Amino acid sequence: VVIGDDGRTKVANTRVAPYNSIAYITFGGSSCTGTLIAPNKILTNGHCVYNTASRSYSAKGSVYPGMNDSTAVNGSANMTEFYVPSGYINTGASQYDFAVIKTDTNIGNTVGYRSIRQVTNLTGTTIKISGYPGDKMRSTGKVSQWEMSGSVTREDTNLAYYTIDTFSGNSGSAMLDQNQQIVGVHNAGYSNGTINGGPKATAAFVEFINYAKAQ
Repeated sequence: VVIGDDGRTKVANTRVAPYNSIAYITFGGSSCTGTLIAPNKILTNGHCVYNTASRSYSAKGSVYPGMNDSTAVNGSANMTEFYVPSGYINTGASQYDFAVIKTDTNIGNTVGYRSIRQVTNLTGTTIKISGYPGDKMRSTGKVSQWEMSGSVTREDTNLAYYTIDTFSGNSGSAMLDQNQQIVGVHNAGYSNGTINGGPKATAAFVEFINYAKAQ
């Protein structure tokens, strides 16, 4: 959600790290954000790939790393396989709202990919959220990457929260620390639309990612 004044700014150059590894990702009826985490693997939210209400996987679409001004500046790849934690399929809970997508080509060798840092707690850490919000697409008529930084202001055992602005389309945007390491993934608005949040990169998160990376 957008909280008070909108602090997001357009990414100036998506040909450099970490922006080149952050992708606009499309499905049959929706889009999200994803981040390359291996040569042929994208991290996003579970809810982008699987709908708990309809018990249906999304249709496979395409991945555009560092798209800006509706231009595939770093090329594109197709989605071929989804990996979703059993926890998400069985509960739909935020603490499991992450997923990995395999691509048909090794596009991450060209643009790069981000490392994941296992954390316990994040409160007080400065993070950056960069991705592909739908409200900016409507207002500019172009698909571009938008970023904002801020502090993690509160947390529980599984989730971290922040007032960094997000909108539909940002689902799956990585929480990036100052070393460009992934420490969690944005998933939703919380507390009746007054704060944003998502799952931290806890032990359970990392275990699943390591499994998905080997497939």
